[PDB]
Amino acid sequence: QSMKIADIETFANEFVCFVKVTTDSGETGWGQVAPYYADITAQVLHRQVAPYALGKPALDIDYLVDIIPEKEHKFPGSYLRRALGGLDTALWDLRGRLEGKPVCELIGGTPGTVRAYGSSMKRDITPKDEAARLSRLRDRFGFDAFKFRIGAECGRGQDEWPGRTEEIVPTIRAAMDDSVALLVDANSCYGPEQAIEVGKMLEQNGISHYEEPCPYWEYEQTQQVTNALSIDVTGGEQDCELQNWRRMIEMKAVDIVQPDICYLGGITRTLRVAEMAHKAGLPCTPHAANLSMVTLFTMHLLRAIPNAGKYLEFSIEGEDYYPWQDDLFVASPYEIVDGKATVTDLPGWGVEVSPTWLETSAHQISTWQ
Amino acid sequence: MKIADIETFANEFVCFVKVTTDSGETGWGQVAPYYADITAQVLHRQVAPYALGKPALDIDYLVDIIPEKEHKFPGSYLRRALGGLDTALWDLRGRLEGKPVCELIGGTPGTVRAYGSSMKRDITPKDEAARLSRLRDRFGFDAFKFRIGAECGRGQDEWPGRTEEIVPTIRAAMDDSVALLVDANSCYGPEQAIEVGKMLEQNGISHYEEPCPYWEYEQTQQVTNALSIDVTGGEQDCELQNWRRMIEMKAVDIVQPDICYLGGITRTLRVAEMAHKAGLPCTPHAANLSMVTLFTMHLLRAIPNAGKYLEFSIEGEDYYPWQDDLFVASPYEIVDGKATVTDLPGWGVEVSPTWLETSAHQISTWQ
Ligand SMILES: [Mg+2]
Ligand SMILES: [Mg+2]
Repeated sequence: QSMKIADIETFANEFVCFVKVTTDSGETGWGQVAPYYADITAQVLHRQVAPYALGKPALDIDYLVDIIPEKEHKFPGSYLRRALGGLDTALWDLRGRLEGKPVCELIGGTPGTVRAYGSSMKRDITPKDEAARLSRLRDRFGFDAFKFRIGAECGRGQDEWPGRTEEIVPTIRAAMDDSVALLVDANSCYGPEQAIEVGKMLEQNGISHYEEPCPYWEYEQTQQVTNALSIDVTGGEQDCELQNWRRMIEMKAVDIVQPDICYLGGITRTLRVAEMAHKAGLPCTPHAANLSMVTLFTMHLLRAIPNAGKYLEFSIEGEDYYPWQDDLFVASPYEIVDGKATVTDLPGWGVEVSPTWLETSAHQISTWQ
Repeated sequence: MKIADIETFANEFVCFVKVTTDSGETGWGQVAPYYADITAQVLHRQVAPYALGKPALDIDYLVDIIPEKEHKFPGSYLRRALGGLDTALWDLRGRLEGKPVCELIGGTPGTVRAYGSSMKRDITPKDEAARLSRLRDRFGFDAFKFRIGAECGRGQDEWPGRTEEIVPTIRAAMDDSVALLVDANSCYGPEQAIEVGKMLEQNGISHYEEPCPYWEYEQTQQVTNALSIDVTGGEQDCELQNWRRMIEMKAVDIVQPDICYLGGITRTLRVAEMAHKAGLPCTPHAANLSMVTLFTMHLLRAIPNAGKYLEFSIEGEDYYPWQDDLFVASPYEIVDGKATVTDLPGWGVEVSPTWLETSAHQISTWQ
């Protein structure tokens, strides 16, 4: 008898939901679904994911991740994939713990360090404040790459306020030495013509990464931008469907692919996207926008994949922006030294969810009958 | 007129939506069936905050902007919740103007030819032949759809030989004036799909629905290109950019959006219009007798490229126990094989108070 999945448990609040899997012999692993409306994701997982997993071989993640999107074929898109990513990440943890190895080792890497870029999420902050803040971060933690925001999120061509973009790009560049890589993200702001003009201005100021210039669901628009520019154009964080990834990569719509491990549905599906990209010659620089487990999943992936991109996205926002990210874990795995994060040799994900966070969570369980 | 309150009334299968304006006018619609109590929570948390306080008559603004406000949730549930709001706002306008929804969208009250649509793979070919003959005798249907293959079957039939037998068995049981349609529900790869479709063509079948994984447009396109029988699809497609591509590709002969899975009337009319420009008929998917069949009836009374018939589920209580007693007066009477859109304002139905009383209710109110 191979180990079977006996119980699937969730521990949630509106923001974050952890997933705990237990086998019929008592071994466990912990994962997490995508943050945001996590309490709803939890319900989807019990209702639409768990019925297909209970009683199944616990080590056969490929079966589950392959079959459940077809069992629930009337539900294409985000919520199902978010729920599946919780089960997948918990199962990889379970395996790591069984084998006594970190997830990066199971998927072909080794523990060690990863270059991080400090990622700013605010469009609210003035250019001068953002330059100040990033400079202080560079001094304190040693970051040698940063990402800041331009345009307005799905802004249909409009900036956050008049002139913010023209100001911020050279203000940050001025504050930072040429040894510091600068990245920007437009959050689907521009049509292609405008996106190209903005991109030529980025190229005048030593910016090296241009993320989501156009509505992300319009591949042709993005492809027009990639083709017209020299700056690397990057995208993919909201793309949760493998057939969509195959199409984006066939079209070479971007220079760099940026799946989000939780939005895409877990490590297994992310590894398939990274391989598709590797076959086409494209680096994979995953999206990780907060300090829930999404960052640590990404750290393990970047230690492993042959076409890992240049750095880990590492959110530098504090408690005003992500108050729900504080005290998720017994010990933070996110200490940065000399601009680098570290994957340790601890088994599985190598973290423990805070008992203080768990006491107050909404718990739900599905058990194999 | 502004949207003051958005209410849902749900169980696990069906959730109705009631919108009230700040001057007290109301309209009723429905989200897509299934996990409907999860869809209700999505509606309150991710749709209603963008609608409260907004002009009640401007449905275009809402259905256009909400998918962008919630761009982190591409896919089904957001769209299911949006269709609840859209259909209730169309009923509200219909009631305000004293007109059925079909008149608001350029059509007229009247009849629609229906096809009796079987959902079962369980049933033997002879039993399906018997049940359908009986339905033709009783109700006058002159078209039927039945199932072949297995749902998302990866090339396997429901049991060996079911498909080879059912196709000629139903064709032999039905007068030549009865049209026969099939649905493979994503069973086949293209090569197998072509071989099956060559058999359908030789056996008087005239409509071949979803031969391949719906998500693989190039596979379906290969089948459409190899066959003479009309290939059809679209019921799970809820993204307009995906519809654009499907149509531009001519991946199918006939598009079959589902008004509720796609996100309501305004969005389905955009799809229908994209199809009309590419010269494709639109024969929407409607698989149960919740309000989705009545929405489709009004759309087919109005759209210039309406396909041949309305999909009309012929399943009973054993398959859809949850659809009984939804409405005070059923809009679903069939005479001589046809459904009827009446001149009653809006959708022309009222949700049963007996169903409402046991529903789970939730409200979002403009502050
Ligand atoms: Mg981004
Ligand atoms: Mg169908």
